[PDB]
Amino acid sequence: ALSPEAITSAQVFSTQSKETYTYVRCWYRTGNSHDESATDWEWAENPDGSYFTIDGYWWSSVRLKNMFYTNTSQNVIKQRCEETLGVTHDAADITYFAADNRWSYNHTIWTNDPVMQADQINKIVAFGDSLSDTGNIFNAAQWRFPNPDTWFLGHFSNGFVWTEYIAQAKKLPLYNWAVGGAAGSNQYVALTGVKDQVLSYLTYAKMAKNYKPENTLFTLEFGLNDFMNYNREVVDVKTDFSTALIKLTDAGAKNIMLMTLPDATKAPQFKYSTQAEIEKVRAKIVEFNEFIKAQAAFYIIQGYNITLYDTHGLFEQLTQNPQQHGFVNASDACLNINRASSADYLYSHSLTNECATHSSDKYVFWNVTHPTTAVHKYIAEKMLAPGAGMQRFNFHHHHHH
Repeated sequence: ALSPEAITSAQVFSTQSKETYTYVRCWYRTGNSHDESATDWEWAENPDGSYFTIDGYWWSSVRLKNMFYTNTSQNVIKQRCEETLGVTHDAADITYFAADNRWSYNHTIWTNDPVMQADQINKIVAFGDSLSDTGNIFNAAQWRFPNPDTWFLGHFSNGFVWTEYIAQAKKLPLYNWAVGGAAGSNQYVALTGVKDQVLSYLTYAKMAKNYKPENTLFTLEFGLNDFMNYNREVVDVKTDFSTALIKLTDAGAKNIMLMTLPDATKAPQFKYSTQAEIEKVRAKIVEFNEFIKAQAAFYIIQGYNITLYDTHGLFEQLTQNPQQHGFVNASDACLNINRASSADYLYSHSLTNECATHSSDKYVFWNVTHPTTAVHKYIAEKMLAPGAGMQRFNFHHHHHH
């Protein structure tokens, strides 16, 4: 039950004073396409071949969910990984973490902000569920869920998710607090709800140096995993979501990206479902989407930088006319799964012959519920488009010759 307001300046000083070093684990997709989710890693090296280390300190409130705080930029770390791996395929999709040893978990590396800090967005912080999670439930599941041969290293897709595509387009670090709530995640110990992700984030941000919440772009999507796998009532999801935004804005957040939930009943899982089952899930999404719109409007009135993306509408166009958006199939899972369940995420599956023929980049769905990385990319492109909503955020704004 860690509370950021309980953390003392003495705990802050003691944590930061434990200066040490760690190594960098560089992950990459071994195959040349998004069809193959399998990954491997190597230790980052210096140009001379010696191991690349980073100086800094750890903090957790446990020890296994530890974050490493360094002054080394994300650019320098990524460059070391890119130069060490020597992989040339576009789908290498390199990711990196702090690790002392081969048995260590994948620890997020946080680059501490400088004292001389420009007034603009310098990082993206994500809150959410399996549509945003890049490795939290994976670490909690001891790298077993979602299966790393079928699902891209802790991601609930065959590649990067929408937040990573936005971070890459903006050239900003992405720090993920989203927790995958997909079927079978209940077997693992992790944050329940989006209010607790905000509380957890604030405790880690307390250990950061020169941190200014106004310079963070926060992203928030939640509700689908709760509605579909935990049979949660709308009233409870609304309370959790509302409380998370209250905590976030009360902590000094200024730039927040909100989004409506796509209608999960349009997914292949609901192909043969009764209208009663479809209506029960759809009613919850529709009601929750109207609530998100009112929450967005409320924070706009107060003077916050809010963008609300209609991802529900974007997804409706996609599933209704896939060929109009560069997709061949919006009705079947790309994976060969005949009896859908929690084993979609626990065990490995091959692509159907049909998906291998067209490629996973031409399919909307990876399994019966989760979309492919091409869909995440497509969504990010729509969000990043001129005048689509990114202009409301305090990004760097250049001069004109």
